[PDB]
Amino acid sequence: NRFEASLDAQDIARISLFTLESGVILRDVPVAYKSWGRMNVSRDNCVIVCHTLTSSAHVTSWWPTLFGQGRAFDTSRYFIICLNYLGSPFGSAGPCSPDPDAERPYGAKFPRTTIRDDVRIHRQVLDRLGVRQIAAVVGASMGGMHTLEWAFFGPEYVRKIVPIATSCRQSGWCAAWFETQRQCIYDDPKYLDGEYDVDDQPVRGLETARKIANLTYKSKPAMDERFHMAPGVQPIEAVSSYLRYQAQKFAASFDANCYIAMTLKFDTHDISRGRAGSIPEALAMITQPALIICARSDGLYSFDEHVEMGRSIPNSRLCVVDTNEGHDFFVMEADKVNDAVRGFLDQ
Amino acid sequence: NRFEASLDAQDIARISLFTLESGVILRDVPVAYKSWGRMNVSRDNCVIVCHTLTSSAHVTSWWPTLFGQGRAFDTSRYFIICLNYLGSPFGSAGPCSPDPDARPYGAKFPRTTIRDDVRIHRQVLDRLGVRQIAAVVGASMGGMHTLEWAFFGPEYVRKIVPIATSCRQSGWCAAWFETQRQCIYDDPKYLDGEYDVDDQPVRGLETARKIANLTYKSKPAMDERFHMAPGVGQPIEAVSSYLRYQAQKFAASFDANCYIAMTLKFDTHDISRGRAGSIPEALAMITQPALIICARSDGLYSFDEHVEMGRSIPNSRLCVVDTNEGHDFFVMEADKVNDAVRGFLDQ
Ligand SMILES: CC(C)(COP(=O)(O)OP(=O)(O)OC[C@H]1O[C@@H](n2cnc3c(N)ncnc32)[C@H](O)[C@@H]1OP(=O)(O)O)[C@@H](O)C(=O)NCCC(=O)NCCS
Ligand SMILES: CC(C)(COP(=O)(O)OP(=O)(O)OC[C@H]1O[C@@H](n2cnc3c(N)ncnc32)[C@H](O)[C@@H]1OP(=O)(O)O)[C@@H](O)C(=O)NCCC(=O)NCCS
Repeated sequence: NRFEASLDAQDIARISLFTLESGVILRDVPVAYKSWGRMNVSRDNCVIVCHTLTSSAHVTSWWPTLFGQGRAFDTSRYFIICLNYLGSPFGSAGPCSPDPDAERPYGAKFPRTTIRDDVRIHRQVLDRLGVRQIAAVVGASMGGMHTLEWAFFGPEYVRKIVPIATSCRQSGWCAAWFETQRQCIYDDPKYLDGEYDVDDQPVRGLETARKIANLTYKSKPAMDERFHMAPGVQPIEAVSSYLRYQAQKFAASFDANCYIAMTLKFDTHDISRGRAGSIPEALAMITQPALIICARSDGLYSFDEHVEMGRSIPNSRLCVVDTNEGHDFFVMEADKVNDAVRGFLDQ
Repeated sequence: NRFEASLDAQDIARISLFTLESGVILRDVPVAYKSWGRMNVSRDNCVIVCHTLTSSAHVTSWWPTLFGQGRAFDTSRYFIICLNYLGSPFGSAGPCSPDPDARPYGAKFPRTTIRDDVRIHRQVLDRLGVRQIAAVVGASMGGMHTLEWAFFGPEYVRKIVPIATSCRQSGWCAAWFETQRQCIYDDPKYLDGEYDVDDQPVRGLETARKIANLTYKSKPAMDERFHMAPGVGQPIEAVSSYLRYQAQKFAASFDANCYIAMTLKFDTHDISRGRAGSIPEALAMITQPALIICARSDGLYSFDEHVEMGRSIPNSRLCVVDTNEGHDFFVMEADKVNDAVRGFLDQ
């Protein structure tokens, strides 16, 4: 696994048997994680960070300014931990990890997993480490979906949540964007039904999926600032090169089967399913204090759906970041996100 | 030319020599057009309709309800005309048309601008005896032509109705359309534009259209079309089929080289170039009454940029259509577009 090899040092917990909510049983299941700081003696100063679609558990690599003394992820006050999702190439069980029933990696045969599956197996790891109580869960985008699912363990185990730039269930809009991206992979002749050699990826498929995803992550004003025409009496011609560079970078560093496995998780996200008759009714069962962070310019997760979260979670506050960055704001405006999270954790 | 062969009957004007603003000279140039109604004695009841990227000059095929007695394009009051852009497969000179110096132009059709189209179109109108234009109306790409028509001045062009469009290329649209072109460039059937016309880069065209289609919608419109079941096509699973159907339909009925040639026109659009030091200054030179029609939910051409048009064009009125449809609204809300256009022409 060249993806996992590329990472800084991390830990692996092995779960000998895990039942997915489908009923499919995974065996000898690795769960990768990275932690910072130290548990207090009550073992109740744990902060869980949930990562994004294509990142590893090493949150420091894209959120470096949220770590350290006086920052949100203050390793002098908290045990901070991030666990790699199932389906990911970065250490946890997925397409790139060894298949116990032949060992050969799972490849295209890695079972479907849900947001709820990840939350369940991640909690088993926290129980192994001796975590007694979680001070906060914080996650953006896909990680905000896990965050909302963590909340349902209840306020005695999970004290606070910070869902950022996210949704309560799959929407037709995001389903269509992500399926379009998968079809790019499916249509690449190198894909070979998922049977490709790991070093001969469907690179055109991955590249095109990235170009699309990148634009859905930005906004019109953000792209207009980056590329514009000269006054009538950074240039538009540069767009081509920018797109090719962004795409190639992603295609060299991610696995196609994993990209399929992980985006498919989006389609089964729904905090209400089996629990409540509607989204507002499921939200009402979230009893912890919540800080909901969003931007009006996010083109995938709307301002309105964050307002709906705020209306139905009884003890919630909505933080609207003033920015034109689009969905990518939680990384671009990391200082503002840091201050918001730190101020909420301090309360 | 199988694309041109598929159309209802239309007229062709032949321009023996045309100088593109690049300085490249086109020879023996067909310009296709379709008209409805009859000129009055003064030859001053001309209404120009400017078409969209992948349509022909036959406006009735996608705007059928704007035509007829008491409608916007009232063929009892006006001579309505639409001319096919250069670069299109539908009759005007383009990649599919005969190369007078050879075989069709193919990949070697010279670059053309919005301004080139307007120029050669006015030459045709002069041949037809049009003395004055009562209004020009166009949406999206056609709105760009519409703004360029206005520069002939208020004596030749009496009114303009730009819809869902821009004053110049933006980094946002340039990135979306360049991404779509790369899909075609990266299809192995593309062969640098030297493909056989009946062996198109179909995968590239399909993927280009899936992407375009979604940029033409909005989150609310897709979320109405496709959604999950309540907690305890229209299901999310039907998205796949929907995307494949849309894409294939387009790939069967358009030419890859022409897609390239036409989208590239977007990049050189700028009503201020050679004319003014800024967009607001160029807009201030538009002295005709203007009706600007837009939807807030348009993901490609922003509400704000239409508000800018309304602020700088001295005699303008902004019409905001109440709709959740996205860029596609001008076709989906045709009745509201009709009524706005007719009301303005009645003034
Ligand atoms: C990290 C990230 C936030 C950077 O955002 P950004 O600063 O706005 O980046 P830009 O869009 O402006 O592009 C800059 C990159 O392209 C490059 N670039 C710019 N113009 C270029 C050109 N003309 N030719 C080639 N490269 C160019 C720059 O070198 C830069 O690359 P680098 O960061 O590797 O050095 C974003 O690129 C990313 O990696 N992912 C965002 C999505 C995400 O993190 N979430 C995952 C799922 S939500
Ligand atoms: C004509 C148009 C406006 C229709 O918009 P719409 O009503 O929103 O269409 P939808 O997105 O809801 O989809 C409807 C079509 O998809 C099909 N469809 C829907 N669900 C499907 C599924 N699950 N499987 C297969 N097909 C499906 C429907 O049968 C219908 O087909 P038909 O139009 O051939 O009868 C649009 O598709 C279009 O081509 N215009 C875009 C604007 C444009 O091209 N202008 C140029 C630049 S703006």
